[PDB]
Amino acid sequence: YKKIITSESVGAGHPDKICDQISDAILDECLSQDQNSRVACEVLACNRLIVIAGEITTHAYVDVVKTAWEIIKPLGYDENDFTIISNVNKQSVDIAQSVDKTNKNLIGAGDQGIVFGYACDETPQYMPLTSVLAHELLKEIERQRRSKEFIKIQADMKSQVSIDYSNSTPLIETMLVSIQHDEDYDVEYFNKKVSAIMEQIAKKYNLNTNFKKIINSSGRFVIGGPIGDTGLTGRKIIVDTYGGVGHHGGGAFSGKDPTKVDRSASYFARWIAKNVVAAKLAKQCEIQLAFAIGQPQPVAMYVNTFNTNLIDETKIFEAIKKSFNFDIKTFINDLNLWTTKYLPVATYGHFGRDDLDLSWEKLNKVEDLIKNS
Amino acid sequence: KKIITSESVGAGHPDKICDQISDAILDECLSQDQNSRVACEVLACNRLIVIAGEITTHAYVDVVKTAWEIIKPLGYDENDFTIISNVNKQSVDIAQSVDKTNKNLIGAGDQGIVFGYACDETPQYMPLTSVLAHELLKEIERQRRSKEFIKIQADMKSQVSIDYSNSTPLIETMLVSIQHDEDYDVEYFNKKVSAIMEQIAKKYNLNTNFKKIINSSGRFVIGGPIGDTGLTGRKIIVDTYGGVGHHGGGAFSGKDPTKVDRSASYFARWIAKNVVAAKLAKQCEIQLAFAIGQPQPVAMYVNTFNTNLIDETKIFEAIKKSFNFDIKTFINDLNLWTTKYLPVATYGHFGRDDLDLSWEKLNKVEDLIKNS
Amino acid sequence: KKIITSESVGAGHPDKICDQISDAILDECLSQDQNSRVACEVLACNRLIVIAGEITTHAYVDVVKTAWEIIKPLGYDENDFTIISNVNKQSVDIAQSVDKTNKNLIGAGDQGIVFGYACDETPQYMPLTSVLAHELLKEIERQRRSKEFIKIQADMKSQVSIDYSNSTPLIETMLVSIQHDEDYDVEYFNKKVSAIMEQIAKKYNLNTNFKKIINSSGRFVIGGPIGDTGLTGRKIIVDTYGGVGHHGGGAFSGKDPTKVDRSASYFARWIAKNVVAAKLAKQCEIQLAFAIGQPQPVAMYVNTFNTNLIDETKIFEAIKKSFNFDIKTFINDLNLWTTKYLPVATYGHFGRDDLDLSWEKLNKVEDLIKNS
Amino acid sequence: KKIITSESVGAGHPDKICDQISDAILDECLSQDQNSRVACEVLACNRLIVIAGEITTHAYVDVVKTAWEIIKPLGYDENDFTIISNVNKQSVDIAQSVDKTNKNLIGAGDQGIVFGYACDETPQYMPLTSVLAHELLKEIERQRRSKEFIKIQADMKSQVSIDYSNSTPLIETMLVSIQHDEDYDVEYFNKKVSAIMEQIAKKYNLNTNFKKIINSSGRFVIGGPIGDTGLTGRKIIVDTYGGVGHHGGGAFSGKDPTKVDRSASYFARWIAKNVVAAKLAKQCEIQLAFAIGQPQPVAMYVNTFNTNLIDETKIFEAIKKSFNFDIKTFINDLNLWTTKYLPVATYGHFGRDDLDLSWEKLNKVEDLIKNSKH
Ligand SMILES: C[S@@+](CC[C@H](N)C(=O)[O-])C[C@H]1O[C@@H](n2cnc3c(N)ncnc32)[C@H](O)[C@@H]1O
Ligand SMILES: C[S@@+](CC[C@H](N)C(=O)[O-])C[C@H]1O[C@@H](n2cnc3c(N)ncnc32)[C@H](O)[C@@H]1O
Ligand SMILES: C[S@@+](CC[C@H](N)C(=O)[O-])C[C@H]1O[C@@H](n2cnc3c(N)ncnc32)[C@H](O)[C@@H]1O
Ligand SMILES: C[S@@+](CC[C@H](N)C(=O)[O-])C[C@H]1O[C@@H](n2cnc3c(N)ncnc32)[C@H](O)[C@@H]1O
Ligand SMILES: C[S@@+](CC[C@H](N)C(=O)[O-])C[C@H]1O[C@@H](n2cnc3c(N)ncnc32)[C@H](O)[C@@H]1O
Ligand SMILES: C[S@@+](CC[C@H](N)C(=O)[O-])C[C@H]1O[C@@H](n2cnc3c(N)ncnc32)[C@H](O)[C@@H]1O
Ligand SMILES: C[S@@+](CC[C@H](N)C(=O)[O-])C[C@H]1O[C@@H](n2cnc3c(N)ncnc32)[C@H](O)[C@@H]1O
Ligand SMILES: C[S@@+](CC[C@H](N)C(=O)[O-])C[C@H]1O[C@@H](n2cnc3c(N)ncnc32)[C@H](O)[C@@H]1O
Ligand SMILES: [K+]
Ligand SMILES: [K+]
Ligand SMILES: [K+]
Ligand SMILES: [Mg+2]
Ligand SMILES: [Mg+2]
Ligand SMILES: [Mg+2]
Ligand SMILES: [Mg+2]
Ligand SMILES: [Mg+2]
Ligand SMILES: [Mg+2]
Ligand SMILES: [Mg+2]
Ligand SMILES: [Mg+2]
Repeated sequence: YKKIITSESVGAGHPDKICDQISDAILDECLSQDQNSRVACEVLACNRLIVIAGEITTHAYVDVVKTAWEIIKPLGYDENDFTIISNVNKQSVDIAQSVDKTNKNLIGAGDQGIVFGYACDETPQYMPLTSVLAHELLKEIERQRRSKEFIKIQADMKSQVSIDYSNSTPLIETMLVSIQHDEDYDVEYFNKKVSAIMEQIAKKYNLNTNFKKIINSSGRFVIGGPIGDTGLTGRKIIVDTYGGVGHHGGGAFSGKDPTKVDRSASYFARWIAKNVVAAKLAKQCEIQLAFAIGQPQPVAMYVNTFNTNLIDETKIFEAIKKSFNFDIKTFINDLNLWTTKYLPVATYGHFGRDDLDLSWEKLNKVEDLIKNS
Repeated sequence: KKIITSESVGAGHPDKICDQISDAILDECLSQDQNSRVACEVLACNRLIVIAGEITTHAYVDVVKTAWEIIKPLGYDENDFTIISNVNKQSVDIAQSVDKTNKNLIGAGDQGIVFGYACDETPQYMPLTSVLAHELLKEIERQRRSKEFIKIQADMKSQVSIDYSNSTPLIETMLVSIQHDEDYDVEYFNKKVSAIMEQIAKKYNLNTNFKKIINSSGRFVIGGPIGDTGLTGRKIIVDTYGGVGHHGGGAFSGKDPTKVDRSASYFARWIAKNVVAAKLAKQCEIQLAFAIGQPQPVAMYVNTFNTNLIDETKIFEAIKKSFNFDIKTFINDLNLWTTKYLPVATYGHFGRDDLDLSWEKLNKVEDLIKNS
Repeated sequence: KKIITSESVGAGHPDKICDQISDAILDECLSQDQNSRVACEVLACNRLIVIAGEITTHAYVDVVKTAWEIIKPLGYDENDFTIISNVNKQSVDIAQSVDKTNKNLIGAGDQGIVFGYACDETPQYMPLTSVLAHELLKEIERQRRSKEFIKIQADMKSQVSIDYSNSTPLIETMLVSIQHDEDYDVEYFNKKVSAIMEQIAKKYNLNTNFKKIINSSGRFVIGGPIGDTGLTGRKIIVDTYGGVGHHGGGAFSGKDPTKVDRSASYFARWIAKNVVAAKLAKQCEIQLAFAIGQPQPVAMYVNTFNTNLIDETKIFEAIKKSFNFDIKTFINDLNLWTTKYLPVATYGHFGRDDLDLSWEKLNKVEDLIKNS
Repeated sequence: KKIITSESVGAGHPDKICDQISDAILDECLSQDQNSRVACEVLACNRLIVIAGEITTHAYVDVVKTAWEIIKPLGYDENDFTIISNVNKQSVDIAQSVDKTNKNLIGAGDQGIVFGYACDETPQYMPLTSVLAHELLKEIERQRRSKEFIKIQADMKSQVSIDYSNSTPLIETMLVSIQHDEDYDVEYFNKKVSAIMEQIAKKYNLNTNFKKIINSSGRFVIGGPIGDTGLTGRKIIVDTYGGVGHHGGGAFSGKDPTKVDRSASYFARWIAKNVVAAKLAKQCEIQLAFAIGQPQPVAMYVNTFNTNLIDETKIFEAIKKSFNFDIKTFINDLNLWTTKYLPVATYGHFGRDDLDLSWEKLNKVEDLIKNSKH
């Protein structure tokens, strides 16, 4: 009765991720010029067409076409490949009055919804091992593509990693990869390259190297990008988060300014959860926050430590409440979300990014949590 | 307090419009051609509806007429939206992998992970938070169309928080935001919603003393895609188990059954639901993983959350002997080529006692019982 | 030498595709609703076809299906173009002006100036340069469809220069550019075109020693909207009199008859053509001007170029007594609500001995003669 | 009674907006890259502006910012239109034909026929009907921007009918339709337009008793692309000679000078205008035809309408000795790579005494005179 858990990732060239990138590149340009921007940018990319839509109210001007090209050119496309449509509508004044309170010391929630923060002790990143390996696999392939160490491949790619959790020590069951390749590729070269990368990633995490490898199970993958499959913003929300190990309330991240609690509260919840595990109050922690549009604080909260709590759950809940300010305006500012760049997190997950220096990944609340328990 | 919260969205919500259109298109295709390959994605923003995705079909679907079928009942007309149709054709590199030469097997439409889930909390075998969230909006929409509830528009959301600290659940909070006319009467509006909140609570034998949050924005006249952009597959948690179950990431609407994101999810719900109805567990969650072109799942995990009535090993073993995991086989077993998907593009795909879905049938309890 | 030149373009030319689609749309509207107001403009550029304009109608036209009717014969398929449909309704401020309270009169759809023209040079009563330019491309397209001329595509142009120094006209130059396949045979292609050039010259009893310019680019494989953008109403001189006659500016395709740019131009051609057929002149040009909402022309000018057989005053006077200048009346006299316009969206709107156009009928010669 | 009529349209007219955007785009391209190949077509309908066409250039033009430059002065804002950009690349099969191996010649960008025209009726050497039609709308637009004429919008048309029965012309009718605000004052509106009609007539020493048609629709509040779709190159007669001259069909806006539809038309106007200013004819019309990839006209015809003051043979002969008909040469002679085209996308491309256009210069009169003597 093996216990096999599986998570996936997608590359920079994947059509859903292109949209996520463009949406966050646009957000970045807005916030860079106007830190009171309201931005809710959604992008569609389908065979020859990229539609840039959403609601924005901003003093900035963003050259939407130039921005799309910044993301698309490194993947291998040129200025004649896509028709670009710009349908940028302003934020609804009925929404704005509710978020931007008369009392300028409070920001009301950008929308209702539910978010989940999650953390665990399985990796240095405090993330499920399946997610971390899935992302690392694709990062390493993309890096080798750009360095030209791995040739005759294109940017569109997916990974799936199954891990065996039956014992105290995890075993990799299966590593799967689909990468878009050139017509004139060499399968032997391609297969040896991927395998070497699969083993290197396993060795780097001190794992077994005897796992089953599924390399390009379709048998052929030359048609790819938005030509092969349509892309949309926010259609990789589980890849963006915790790889199906954690729960998810439904909200997407990319293209959203921090007033959209779907994004800021999720980073806040990860911040809490991650620090809770780093403080060794639990092996795993999941935090659920719910919001109501226009209300400055969460409407409901739940902490779940999965029965891995080292101290009484009551004292964990109580430490969290005394160590964190749950006012939306306050946690936005505490996490420096108005000045953070989001493009780097539009690829390879928003969480456990030891390659980045994200505000919500900092273990700068362990002392307060410890002390308050 | 242990407070768990789920949400729902109405027929007029912009994400749900796109989901409706995507599934209305699928329906037309499959109705004409049951070997259609369909992966329709829709965007709706301000004055624009883009209909895109990959389709290979012998059918012809009048994409504009279809968009209107969905949009007219919400109150829009033929001059409100520019319609763009960008239908691409399924990639031949994908098709060769899915359609094996001998039609004996179908390979998986894509890699990924799906989750089925079921529990004993409701007659629908669904989390109470989800069920209440959906029922709330169904009842508002029904009253809107009957004209019992006036001066409201179709765009709406709900959020239901339930207290699970005790053996008997309590409703903590019911929240509703509904789009209203400029000349609405707030008193009328607030009394109407409250009555509906209590009726939904009474119908599930629940407490009636819960906090009510009604239009916390204070104004909600601009709505629809004018207020907020919509896209297909951006309501995947509302579509499924309201954040109580896990999710592997795949959306449902606009996809033919070769896309295992949809078919395997319905299959997993079918399994999980029958497991709970057979009383082998109070809750069950099944995770299946796929590889593109492979006819069976690549991995499987059953989790009963320590609510198993018999040995977990025997539950896993009963599932394996009671269900055929071949993709082509479970598609046919669930009648997915002939099922209509538009009715599930609103108000969740699971626990629909208002519908007659193949994957909601408790027709596998006997086989599961017998095989343990 | 007096060398006069006119051009034509083929069914596959991008401007003409738009003209075809615009008139195919009009046709569908009028076929269902003869009180349709239609002003359909179309753009076709590399992978995109935008269908726009103002329409008020009880009809429904499947704009995508219609675009395909026009594009399929040229060799395109259902995946070649993104279709955008942006059909806006007719302005109510315009409508009140055109549709008078008094239902006996229709006001002019817009201001502007139109020109009718006719001459005695051809059986069609059209300039010889125009007729030859159009015949050339018709014959190439017919041979393409019959498969007598292979390895060519539908996009093509012609230009015909004629020498008018003497009493008998001489062809100076015939020019043709046709889009060809990559693997075409130039020798075959050149012999084919030449034979067609000579056949067209022989059919009009003309010299056969003219210079031939065949595909002066040297290569013409990229064509259609991929090579060059197309728009409705960008072929107005090819549509009319090949630069021999004047033009006031208004385009024809996509317009219902309330748009005087179209109906008054056909009416002016009708007058002019009958004047020449009555032998009151060898050439005749009629200029009518309109004001929006006014049921009759605001100004009028007849020019017979000093080829008048009787006094000009008596020619003007015969015209006035032989024709009703009320807009509603000449629309009905010419049967414009029930005429099909797609056939005239290619190969000119005038002198179409291949068609049976109301405005080409010599049914006013007796009245003109009698009234002088 | 011999009544000739011409029309004009305003800055806010939907066809003209597209023409403006097309030429504003061209301008940006040429400003950055003088070897640009540009063929930009624009559609504007209801809430949508599509920017399409084929461009090969080292430039980058922010198409959205450019559309706004044109649309903001008319009264629109950044939320009014969905903008689509479908810029395609010039066809390499066309480019090889235009950009000859011999870098000293440019082949014609396309086949076609152009017409230059000039006459002695006005200081601009243009038909009186055209001049009056354009002046009327310029003066309305100027007053709109100065705020002398209020509660009007930029979309507008004019039509001027003139009586040519006698030696001295008479204005028959002046017509104007202007888009107005809902709360306008008709009396104010009618007095304003009339004053402008009379001022324009007096300025050309014409009669002032003509019939005035002012907003014959009775209502014109819905306007712009909302009221009526716009496309590039659907005002080719307003752009040229108001239906007095002939036209071969090609449009001007959005085209670089390799498109002979534009450059050869300016060249033909240049010739014709100088021919009339040299007093060799009262009216002159020049017809040039081209073949794609050929560096010179394929055919040429001068028509003086029997108004030639000297023998026609000597006129034809002077033209040939005074003008170089090589395409590359006349492009350079007219400075077409460095000319701005946005100013001519409104109020006609010809007889613009308000501008300094290369093709309006009477700098070939001396050579024509000199070459037409025995
Ligand atoms: C361009 S911005 C503001 C520009 C000006 N710089 C200012 O200070 O206000 C005004 C509106 O444009 C809309 N908009 C449309 N396209 C846009 C783009 N690419 N970048 C920014 N705003 C855009 C937004 O809705 C925004 O409220
Ligand atoms: C397989 S497609 C999914 C559905 C597709 N929309 C259709 O028409 O069936 C999803 C992903 O597969 C990857 N992909 C595309 N073609 C593939 C192929 N032939 N083999 C393996 N992977 C592929 C791309 O990254 C793409 O995002
Ligand atoms: C729609 S079918 C029509 C022909 C039909 N197979 C017959 O012969 O009876 C042709 C192809 O066009 C594409 N298509 C484009 N737009 C479509 C639409 N609106 N409805 C259906 N298919 C469309 C699909 O990719 C499909 O494979
Ligand atoms: C709040 S919006 C999302 C963000 C939005 N794109 C923006 O610019 O802020 C999401 C939903 O809220 C609901 N909604 C829109 N306007 C609202 C308002 N003024 N008050 C309450 N709910 C509203 C609609 O169902 C809509 O899909
Ligand atoms: C579409 S028709 C009536 C269609 C009919 N009720 C049906 O069931 O399909 C009525 C109005 O809608 C607008 N319209 C928008 N798109 C249209 C299309 N493709 N064909 C016809 N009318 C369209 C027109 O302006 C017209 O005045
Ligand atoms: C030459 S194009 C217009 C110029 C174009 N927009 C540019 O970027 O130069 C006009 C027409 O030429 C014809 N055409 C296209 N390519 C051609 C070629 N290589 N040789 C001759 N004719 C051609 C087609 O009929 C097309 O509509
Ligand atoms: C942007 S340009 C050249 C930019 C490049 N940095 C260079 O200097 O060569 C390359 C091509 O992009 C296409 N393009 C698409 N949109 C464009 C725009 N707004 N401006 C210029 N070119 C555009 C044109 O076909 C042009 O030839
Ligand atoms: C009236 S439209 C002609 C065709 C129009 N698409 C239709 O549906 O009938 C042409 C032009 O007239 C002007 N126009 C628009 N609305 C008008 C109105 N109500 N009365 C007079 N002129 C108008 C605008 O300049 C517009 O560019
Ligand atoms: K997709
Ligand atoms: K063109
Ligand atoms: K129009
Ligand atoms: Mg949300
Ligand atoms: Mg996707
Ligand atoms: Mg959404
Ligand atoms: Mg998926
Ligand atoms: Mg064209
Ligand atoms: Mg007109
Ligand atoms: Mg127009
Ligand atoms: Mg031309």
